[PDB]
Amino acid sequence: AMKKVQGIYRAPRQHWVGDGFPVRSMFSYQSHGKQLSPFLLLDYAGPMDFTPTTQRRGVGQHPHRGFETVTIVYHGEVEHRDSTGNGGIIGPGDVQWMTAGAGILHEEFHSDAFAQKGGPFEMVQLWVNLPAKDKMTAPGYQAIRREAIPQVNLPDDAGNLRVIAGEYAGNIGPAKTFSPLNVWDIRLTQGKSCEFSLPAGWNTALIVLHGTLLVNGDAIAREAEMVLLDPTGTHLSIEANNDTVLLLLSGEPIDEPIVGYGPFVMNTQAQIAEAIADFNGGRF
Ligand SMILES: [Mg+2]
Repeated sequence: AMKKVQGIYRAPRQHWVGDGFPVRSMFSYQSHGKQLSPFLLLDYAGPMDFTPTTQRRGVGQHPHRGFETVTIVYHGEVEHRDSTGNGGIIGPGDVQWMTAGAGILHEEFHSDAFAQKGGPFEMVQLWVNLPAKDKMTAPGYQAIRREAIPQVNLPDDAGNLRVIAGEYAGNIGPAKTFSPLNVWDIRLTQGKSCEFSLPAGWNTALIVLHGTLLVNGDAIAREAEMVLLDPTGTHLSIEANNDTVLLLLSGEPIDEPIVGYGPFVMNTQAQIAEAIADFNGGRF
């Protein structure tokens, strides 16, 4: 039962989010919500080399409600601060899994050490929706160190797979999840292939960061391109026509309505108009 390729998408125009994040936006819920549940958004920042500066490049403080933001750093360093009294820097290999939930107020920027030295900068920020019963859950954070994320070798010297969230071959990703899903960081060596089995009905997407991937023997994906698969199927194949770096996102759909606006993604317009009212008063 092959997870058919249902769509493949060319690389978007890169655009600036603040002054620290040059992102190519892979998908957004308003057109991909039903298709990609539980995932809501994926920004691919960089790769871009920054020079030394005294500036603090990044994004200003802004609210979030009703979902989770995941930062996956490949190069560079980002400090995050949230109103839950929390903070910290996330570096190469590190992951942060922030639950905004009932409401959070965060800014993210280049760490002071990265500002001083500069260098290559590359990361992925992913939005993960919450079940309706947890939309007003308490905001929290998980700082996950590179050393805490499994790194399995694929068979036949095909490359690596890092389980950020979910499970693969008995390795449970360190990221806690309200909903069944996988977030996999895959490195694949040229001329090697691997097959995967995934749950039936799980919405699945592949995103190539580097290299040239052959998907299901049918679709060729390249840098900053997205593969959207048939959820009904159960298995999957990838071959790297070039040394590839990709993300595999899968997950059990959340069969609940999505009503979102900007930084608020809720279930009802009344909850959206409610969030816009809570933020303009100062509840956040
Ligand atoms: Mg944010």
